[PDB]
Amino acid sequence: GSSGSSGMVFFTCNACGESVKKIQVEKHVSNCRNCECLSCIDCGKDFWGDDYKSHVKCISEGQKYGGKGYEAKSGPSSG
Ligand SMILES: [Zn+2]
Ligand SMILES: [Zn+2]
Repeated sequence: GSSGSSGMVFFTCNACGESVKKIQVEKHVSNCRNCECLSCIDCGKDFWGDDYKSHVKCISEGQKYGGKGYEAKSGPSSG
């Protein structure tokens, strides 16, 4: 990313499939009017609707521990 230095929260548009940053979201949405949910690759979390907003950092998240359980991921939208 053409920026002074690296170190920001990135996201993955589940609408088309592009690497959209936190601040980029605003811009992206402009073109992509199909962005419903977003995911953070930095740590790995799902943010439906306007949830990603709250997500400002990836610290204090016990994600590493766990994960295992079931391979299958795809499922009913209603989660
Ligand atoms: Zn998109
Ligand atoms: Zn994150």
